[PDB]
Amino acid sequence: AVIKVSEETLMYEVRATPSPADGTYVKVNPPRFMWPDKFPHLGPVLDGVPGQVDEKPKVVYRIRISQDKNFRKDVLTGERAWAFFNPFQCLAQGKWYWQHAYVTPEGTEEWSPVYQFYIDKDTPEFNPPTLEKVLARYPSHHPRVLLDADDWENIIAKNNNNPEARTYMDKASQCISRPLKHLQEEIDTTNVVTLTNIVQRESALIRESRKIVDREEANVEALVRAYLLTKDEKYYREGINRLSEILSWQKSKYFAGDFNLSTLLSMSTSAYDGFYNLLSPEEKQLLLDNIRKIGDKFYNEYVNHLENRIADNHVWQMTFRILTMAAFATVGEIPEASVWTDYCYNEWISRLPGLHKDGGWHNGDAYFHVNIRTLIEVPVFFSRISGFNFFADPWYNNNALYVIYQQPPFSKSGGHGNSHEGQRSPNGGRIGYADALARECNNPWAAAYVHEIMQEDPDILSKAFEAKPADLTWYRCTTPKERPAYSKHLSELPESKVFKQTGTALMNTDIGHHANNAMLSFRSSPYGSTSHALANQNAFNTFFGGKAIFYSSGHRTGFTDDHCMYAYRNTRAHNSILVNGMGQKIGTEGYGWIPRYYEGEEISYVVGDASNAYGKVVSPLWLERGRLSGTQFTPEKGWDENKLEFFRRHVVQLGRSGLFVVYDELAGKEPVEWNYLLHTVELPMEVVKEEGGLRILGKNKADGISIAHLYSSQEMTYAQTDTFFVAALDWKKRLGKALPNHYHFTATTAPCNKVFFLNIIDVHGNNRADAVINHQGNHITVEGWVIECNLDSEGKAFLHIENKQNGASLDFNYNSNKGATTIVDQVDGKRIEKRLVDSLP
Ligand SMILES: O=C(O)C1=C[C@H](O)[C@@H](OS(=O)(=O)O)[C@H](O[C@H]2[C@H](O)[C@@H](NS(=O)(=O)O)[C@@H](O)O[C@@H]2COS(=O)(=O)O)O1
Ligand SMILES: [Ca+2]
Ligand SMILES: [Ca+2]
Repeated sequence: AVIKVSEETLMYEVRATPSPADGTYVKVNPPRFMWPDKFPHLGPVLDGVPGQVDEKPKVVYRIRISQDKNFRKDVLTGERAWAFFNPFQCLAQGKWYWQHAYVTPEGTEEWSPVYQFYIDKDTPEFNPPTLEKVLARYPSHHPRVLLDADDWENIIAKNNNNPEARTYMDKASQCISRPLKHLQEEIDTTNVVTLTNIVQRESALIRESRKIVDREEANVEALVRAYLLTKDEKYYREGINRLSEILSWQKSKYFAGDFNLSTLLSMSTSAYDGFYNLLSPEEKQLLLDNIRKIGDKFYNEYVNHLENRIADNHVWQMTFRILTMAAFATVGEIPEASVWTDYCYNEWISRLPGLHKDGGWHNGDAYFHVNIRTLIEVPVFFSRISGFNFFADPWYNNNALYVIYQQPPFSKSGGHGNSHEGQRSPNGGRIGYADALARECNNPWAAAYVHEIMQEDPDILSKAFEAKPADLTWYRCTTPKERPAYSKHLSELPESKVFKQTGTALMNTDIGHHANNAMLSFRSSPYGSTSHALANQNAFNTFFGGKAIFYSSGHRTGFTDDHCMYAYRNTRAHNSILVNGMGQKIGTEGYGWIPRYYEGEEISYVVGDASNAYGKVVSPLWLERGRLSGTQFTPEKGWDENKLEFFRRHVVQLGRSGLFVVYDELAGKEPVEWNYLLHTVELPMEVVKEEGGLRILGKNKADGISIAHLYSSQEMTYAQTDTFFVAALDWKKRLGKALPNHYHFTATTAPCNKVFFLNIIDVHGNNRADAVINHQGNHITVEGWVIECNLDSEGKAFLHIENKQNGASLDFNYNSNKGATTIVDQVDGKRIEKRLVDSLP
């Protein structure tokens, strides 16, 4: 029942294995074929500072696919400049064989081993049309990307009475005859020049230049759309005026980072497609010169790189969509765009949207939003030009649940990924996204999220959020789809949701009534702590009424700076466990996973395994970032030789009571001191001895309470502090100072090879008084729950929880259950029994 994983990593920064995997049943027909590059390529390690980069040869691959193992009969073949292939047909049922080849510059083939896969009668079909079909019917007229010329007059008429459309003309009109100065006059470099660390200095230059570029992009895009909605050429004249000035900034020493360059490509695409029929020969050459130059630069960066990165952030967020639209804007007009369209259309189909197929966002709460326009605009565009529904990808309906559970109405987000602490309430961008999912997928839960939130806040779409990567106003101006009618209520959702592949879980007592909702989030993820993800495997957070109590601490001050590495990403910042003060490895190697779980009604359950997440940092990507950034991955900073053999954290939701039980199994290869952590981010914790353990009271500045009743198989000492491991200096801001302190509780055990912790957490607000924990009859009772467990370092772990009155129970043991967890639950008046065993992700 208990699976042990012995892998150095579960996910790879750079693809190491073929998909579909050897001997597997594919999850979709046709399969999406992908394989590692002949010359595996990590590429630049940072936006501002590339680091050591290898050559990336142009290459040719081949593929053959057949139910005939000797590849003689009915063989599908392909040749590509990149390591992915789409058959564009549904394959027959049964067993299949395939292999891919690298073709040397001399014409020699290096064939892979022959791999096998199976197609079932049950295998889902998701078969978008060939690019040849799409281009055959693609019109040569402009506009054809921002909208279609045939639909132009209708879109104008429909928006004459759309108050959302008025904002473009208002914003654009402010620009007219209002000169834009040159970059060097608009930019603020007064902070940049004070910085001596090159990663920080270059990062700040990126930030300062993007401030100006992004401000002006909003102007240029408003000018293009104002022209499309009115046909008043004053918007064309100023649009060309303003864009010409921005383009002239190209070669400035201040014009830094790839988003700025992609922004030039994007605006050039909008002005070219939108103003096409008005362009003078010089204006057209200007726009086309820049499309060619910048599109070629990004294609050359992506190819033999993007497709095999675990995820390439700036590309997935904005930059891929931007090449896609530039390619479809100019296909048939410039030769280069044939290659770009081929690449982008196939790469989307190959592996997008998303990384985790359960719908979770790998990079967490904040960065999800930076993908919103990409997640919607690309498949909307592909769908209308192809006549095929790209939203039939099951990821979208799965992602709808992530949107709701990860940040319920008017609620603090669950606490994952860089900048998680700033996500306090669903913003207009998130609402615009759920709105699109509701329309494109006819998803009643997404519809409920939008309807119930707009009921309380009618103006939410117009509130504050970063427009550049997330604003869907233009989508709303141009879609012929209406919002579906409100049907399901959020209150009809399951109390808990587990994302097994993402490695996260959300538990709620009242998700459909946010102000009364006691909530716990959990992470133990195969993605580890690379990219924007944190080193928080087996970490939980708690919330009441949509405000956090026990919560991951620290501030997002950068991407690789000392505060981030030592006090924010670092395991010491989170509600998890340290080993002799040492934390989880930075990178994909610091992974966790969720071996078993149960989403129920009277009881819910999730387990995280972080047994392999600790030790020395070995990720070549993060070792290079560390070298460049001045990071020290040393025992003094929190990383040392691994001592951890086993770490499972069992998390039990006690129905809708607001009570959660957290039970830990820990084993080390030698006696160690175990450090049990809790943090709060508004007010200090209050600690007192309680029976044979500790009571840790957390509270926020509002109604929120979370009380940990913590027991261990060993004697514990404790301490609290207000200080971060290193100051949260906001170095990115002019005269930036230290950001506000948080609060850090640590219980430390006597040295031992094995330890168990029981933590009964009481999460509530003004809805009820604290729960009373009774220590009677050599077990523990609370509100009709009886809780028994092993708190004996020399005994076998077990956890037995039962509410006789509600008919719920959970039994984890290594004796009669043989490592399994058995559940009894009541769902709609029916007794439900489950036996849970481990499964890999
Ligand atoms: O949009 C982002 O993903 C992002 C915005 C910023 O460029 C940067 O954040 S920061 O202000 O804290 O520096 C950060 O960019 C990363 C990016 O995510 C990385 N992509 S990855 O290789 O897939 O992980 C990579 O490009 O490095 C960037 C930072 O470069 S730096 O600014 O020179 O330090 O996140
Ligand atoms: Ca992201
Ligand atoms: Ca995270």
